Amino acid sequence: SELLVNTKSGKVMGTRVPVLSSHISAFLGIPFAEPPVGNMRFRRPEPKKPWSGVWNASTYPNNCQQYVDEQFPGFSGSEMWNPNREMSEDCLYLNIWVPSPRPKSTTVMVWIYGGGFYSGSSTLDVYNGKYLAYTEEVVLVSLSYRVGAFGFLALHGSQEAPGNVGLLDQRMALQWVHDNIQFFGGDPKTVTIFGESAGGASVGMHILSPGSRDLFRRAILQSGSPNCPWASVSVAEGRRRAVELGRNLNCNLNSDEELIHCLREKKPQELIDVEWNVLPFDSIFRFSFVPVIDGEFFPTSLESMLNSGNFKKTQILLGVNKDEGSFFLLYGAPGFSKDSESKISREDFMSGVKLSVPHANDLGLDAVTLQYTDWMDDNNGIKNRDGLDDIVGDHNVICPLMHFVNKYTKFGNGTYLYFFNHRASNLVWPEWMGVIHGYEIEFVFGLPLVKELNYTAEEEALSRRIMHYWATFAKTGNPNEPSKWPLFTTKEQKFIDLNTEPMKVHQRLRVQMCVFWNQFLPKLLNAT
Amino acid sequence: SELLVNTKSGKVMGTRVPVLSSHISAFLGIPFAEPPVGNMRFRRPEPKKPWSGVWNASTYPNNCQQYVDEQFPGFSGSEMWNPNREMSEDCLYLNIWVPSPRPKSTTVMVWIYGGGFYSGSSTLDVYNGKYLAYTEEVVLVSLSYRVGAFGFLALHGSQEAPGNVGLLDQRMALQWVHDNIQFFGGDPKTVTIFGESAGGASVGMHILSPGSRDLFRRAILQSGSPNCPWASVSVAEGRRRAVELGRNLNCNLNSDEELIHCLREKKPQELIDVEWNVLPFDSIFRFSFVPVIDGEFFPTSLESMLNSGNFKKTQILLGVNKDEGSFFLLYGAPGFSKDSESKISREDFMSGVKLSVPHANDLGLDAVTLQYTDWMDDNNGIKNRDGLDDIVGDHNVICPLMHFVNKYTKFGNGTYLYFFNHRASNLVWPEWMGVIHGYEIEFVFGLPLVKELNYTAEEEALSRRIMHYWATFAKTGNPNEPSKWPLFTTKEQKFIDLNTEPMKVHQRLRVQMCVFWNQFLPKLLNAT
Ligand SMILES: COc1ccc2c3c1O[C@H]1C[C@@H](O)C=C[C@@]31CCN(C)C2
Ligand SMILES: COc1ccc2c3c1O[C@H]1C[C@@H](O)C=C[C@@]31CCN(C)C2
Ligand SMILES: *[C@@H]1O[C@H](CO)[C@@H](O)[C@H](O)[C@H]1NC(C)=O
Ligand SMILES: *[C@@H]1O[C@H](CO)[C@@H](O)[C@H](O)[C@H]1NC(C)=O
Ligand SMILES: *[C@@H]1O[C@H](CO)[C@@H](O)[C@H](O)[C@H]1NC(C)=O
Ligand SMILES: *[C@@H]1O[C@H](CO)[C@@H](O)[C@H](O)[C@H]1NC(C)=O
Ligand SMILES: [Mg+2]
Ligand SMILES: [Mg+2]
Repeated sequence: SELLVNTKSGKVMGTRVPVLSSHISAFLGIPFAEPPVGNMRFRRPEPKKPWSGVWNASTYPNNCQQYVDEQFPGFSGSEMWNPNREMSEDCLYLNIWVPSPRPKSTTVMVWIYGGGFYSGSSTLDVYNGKYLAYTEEVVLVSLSYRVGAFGFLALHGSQEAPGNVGLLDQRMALQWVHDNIQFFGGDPKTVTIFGESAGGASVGMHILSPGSRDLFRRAILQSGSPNCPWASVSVAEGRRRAVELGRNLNCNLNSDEELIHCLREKKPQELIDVEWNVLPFDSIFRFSFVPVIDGEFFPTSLESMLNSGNFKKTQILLGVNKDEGSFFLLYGAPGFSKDSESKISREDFMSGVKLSVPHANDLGLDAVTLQYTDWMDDNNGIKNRDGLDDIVGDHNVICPLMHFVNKYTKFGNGTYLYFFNHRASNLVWPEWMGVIHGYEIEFVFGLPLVKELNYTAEEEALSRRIMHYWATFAKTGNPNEPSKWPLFTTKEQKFIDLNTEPMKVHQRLRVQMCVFWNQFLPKLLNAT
Repeated sequence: SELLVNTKSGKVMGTRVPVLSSHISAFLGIPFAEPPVGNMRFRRPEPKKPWSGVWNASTYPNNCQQYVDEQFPGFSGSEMWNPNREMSEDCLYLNIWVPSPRPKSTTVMVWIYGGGFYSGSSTLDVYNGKYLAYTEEVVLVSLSYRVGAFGFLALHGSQEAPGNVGLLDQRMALQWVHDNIQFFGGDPKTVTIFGESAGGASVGMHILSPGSRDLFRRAILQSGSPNCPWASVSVAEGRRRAVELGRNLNCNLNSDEELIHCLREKKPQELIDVEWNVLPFDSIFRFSFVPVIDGEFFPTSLESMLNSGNFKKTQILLGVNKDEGSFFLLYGAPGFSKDSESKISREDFMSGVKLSVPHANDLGLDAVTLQYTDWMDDNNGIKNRDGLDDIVGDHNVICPLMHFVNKYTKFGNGTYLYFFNHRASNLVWPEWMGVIHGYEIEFVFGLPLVKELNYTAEEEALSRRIMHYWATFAKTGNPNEPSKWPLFTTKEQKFIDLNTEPMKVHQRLRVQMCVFWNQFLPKLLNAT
């Protein structure tokens, strides 16, 4: 039977799923690690012990324990990211969508979800892989990994909570795909990892980590890069946050062993209830437990690895969306609200910049404010609102990604850069938010091809070309089918817009602002 | 006789001069101080001892000793600023153009020439006052003052070379006008001092100096303000330059008395031959001997005087030209030449910024470069050339003037701001220079009304409205004849363009760049 597959870990039984008036096979909830529960909480993952009998893979697995968003109870724009399955620390599973009839050796894509390293699920409706698998004839995999303290609490030097274990979860799933995807019809030598935001940062982290490089062929990064300012911390800051977490739960802090034992007896929700109290600054776009520059998973600083070409050399396809900052300003900056046009006063602008660049001294905050203010019209509420969206987006997503692409391209084997700027016709978020962080995903997973979802015919067509660009790149290392998406080069720096209008090629994506964020401001903060 | 005038210092005999097919009286070369020669070199000026008999005032006086421009021998654009009379340390004289028949009590305007405080003459063809006196029926005075080391060598603490003596020369001429202009038909209560560049800085310095305020009624400043970065130095820097001058002439440096005695035995040209060797940095737009913040002529720092309203409160009319930096870049920055279009390489741009902001550290030079570079097109030769013109102009002329007008307006009694951007049809300087520092003067003095000079009929008309705006302001404190030039206010900050097109009103003259030069960069250099 097409729904039965024997892997090196055991037999697995999938289920048939309807898709656009046809059907494909799905193997949901395949375990790739031992449940990281009890004394295994905070530990590196262990491979799943092989099982006899048939694993029932007909239903989605539990989602990892995480902070649930209650900012807009019941609002769909918000609920679409929340766990849609019961949460459990027993959550290390992966999902596979396989074309029917079963391929022999086809292109494989493995999705890594985002969620600021503190949330995320492989089971969300926007990540349903049946459309992409079906439409492009690829074997589509979505993995999962521990988030929040469970995935990233780091007490460097300790073997019990070393940090980065969520990244090791991703790697273990990638090892499992490398070892077993051939049985599902996938070519393990043509595995493309792709992910958005913390998932895109994760993809870049596997490109950098010597221990992950050999497990995949090429990479796609959507609105995230490894060097994002929110994506990692030093071992000293990670240690400081772990100790502050213990301090919030009245833990014995005399030793790492004491702290970890205490943290392991707490129920999951108790850690989540105080997770946000350990940030060092009042800030937006900063998350508590994230990857640590540890000397193991990351051998040296990310910048020296990038500078010296110490990373996997292959082809990459990546990009950003037009209004990367709006989501975070809505959730945490003064003056923004979901149901108003959010015109921002001069004062709220200044407190927004302080929140956006938490690590900056006063001269630094002045430089940002000067750079983003139109001084002939400084009380313009729309301009201040949009200026803050650019500050947040440029500092946290865009300029770090432009820095990564320029460093990468010098040693890589092919780069394709995009700028996604289509505002979905059925977007439920207010107009002032624009093209929001995360909202290109639905186009990548082909949701616009299902009628009940209400997209325009042109949005369906944009989704189909994005899916074909992504799958053709996964297959060949070039999104173009032999109107061209040009290669991004060190000299030319070309990229394309991704929207419903005829393709336009541009150059040096937000260079002006990124020279400020990547070269000037760090020099300024260093001298002062 | 209309050409005979008896003043408190003695009788003076003028001469009749033809002007636009009519005639007026001129009293040229009237002495207002004792010749500052011999042991009087570097000393405060002494009032001219009254004389019996009739002073022959039919011809122009000698020009003060100064560095003569040989950068373009015989070229008219350059020669028009050079002394056109024999140079002599005996040069403290003033000139008066008087309408015919002689007025009883009319509006008086006193012109103070520029020349970077190191050069300048009251006798230049572009300063011929007959056209303005004639056309607007005003008594026009042009004074003179010592420049270079002779006017500004400063050994603070010494009474022999205290500094600022050139400013005291101007004040003495203003005292003479106050005491005697009534005899020539001028109303001493309606005296407007006006001047360009170092002459405009000088005008602002008399607005600030308690000892000059009472001598005039209102003021006009053209492309200069007291707080310009090149217009003054501390007493320590002035002292250091005087000692370096002596060191260049092998002077005994054991004491102020020794240094001054040595400097007083040198012929004028010997001091001028080494004048430029005392600048502290390789720089452009910096001059050796200039006003000193001494605690006497200037009681405290210029900024605290401006901040506290410690200055003459009256009406002011002032402005700048479009391309204030081009003249200085031509003369001293790499890549610029008089006979090429002067497209500037990225490299020459960077060495131009280093030359333009001599006092800045490397972070400071980076901030300027970032602010003026179009990073999507950084090798564009025209853009780099124009960017440098703006850097020089904004840092040295425009932003200091915008800072002065905003501080002044808070306490003043009426401000009128202009932006002169007409490129003369007969300009002999290359096109790339644009609307050059100093080139609005010919319009202010009405040269476009003389046919042989070859201006267009519209340029003649622009000159006539500028002359009428200036004289009406001198007369009434408002350039408008009862299409309006609006008052510049703290709230609105309006100004008008001055050119051959219908008047346009704008707001916040170069605010974006001036917030960088007046607020950001000084804070940056202070923190680093
Ligand atoms: C830095 O990236 C993020 C930080 C926090 C959140 C998200 C992030 O990326 C967004 C889109 C997708 O990756 C998943 C979660 C996001 C949308 C839902 N919530 C509530 C929070
Ligand atoms: C800072 O202002 C100046 C510094 C140097 C010079 C001039 C300046 O202003 C210019 C126009 C007018 O004021 C007189 C001299 C200038 C034109 C002639 N030369 C050679 C030099
Ligand atoms: C697999 O699990 C689902 C739901 O838990 C169930 O309906 C289905 O029949 C199961 N298959 C087997 C044979 O276990
Ligand atoms: C990628 O590598 C192959 C050889 O290993 C080379 O021929 C090709 O030009 C490279 N492509 C790019 C864009 O560097
Ligand atoms: C004034 O001086 C000029 C030239 O020096 C001379 O031609 C003129 O006649 C003089 N007038 C008298 C009477 O001194
Ligand atoms: C100038 O001063 C007079 C009174 O001294 C006042 O009435 C007038 O409004 C003032 N003008 C301005 C523009 O301040
Ligand atoms: Mg935006
Ligand atoms: Mg210019």
